[PDB]
Amino acid sequence: HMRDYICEYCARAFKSSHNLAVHRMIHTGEKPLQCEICGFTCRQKASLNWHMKKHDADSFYQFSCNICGKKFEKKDSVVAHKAKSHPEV
Ligand SMILES: [Zn+2]
Ligand SMILES: [Zn+2]
Ligand SMILES: [Zn+2]
Repeated sequence: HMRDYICEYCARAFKSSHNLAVHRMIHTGEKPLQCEICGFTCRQKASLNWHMKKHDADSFYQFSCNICGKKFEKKDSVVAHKAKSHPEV
């Protein structure tokens, strides 16, 4: 326990105070940026932002709806569906 940064209970072990602070978005006071779709947390706005785009029409795998996972033939069907069936998520 020297380079083993523990968040009392809810960190197994991090190697940097900032790494633990990335999780610590709940109790820290600063609050970094987590993907509100799943879990994936980062310091820079672009890194999670494009990872969220990965879920949108499912650029992460094949084709899905980020919001209700209806599953479509093409991303066009997803984006067309999301703009109509999700005005207020
Ligand atoms: Zn914690
Ligand atoms: Zn995500
Ligand atoms: Zn949907």
